[PDB]
Amino acid sequence: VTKKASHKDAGYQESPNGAKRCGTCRQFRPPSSCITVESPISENGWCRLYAGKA
Ligand code: SF4
Repeated sequence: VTKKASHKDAGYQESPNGAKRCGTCRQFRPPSSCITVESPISENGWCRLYAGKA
């Protein structure tokens, strides 16, 4: 079964970046998954590969 990108390979941190977090993001998948990144991921652990969407 195919794997996501690691939170590491996605450029993540342990806190939000200003306006941007996980939580809902443009890409978050509650309670602990992501559409960019592997699970378990933090509900505030923002990644650099998150979607450029408005
Ligand atoms: S794409 Fe990145 S910032 Fe967005 S929810 Fe997933 S890990 Fe977080």
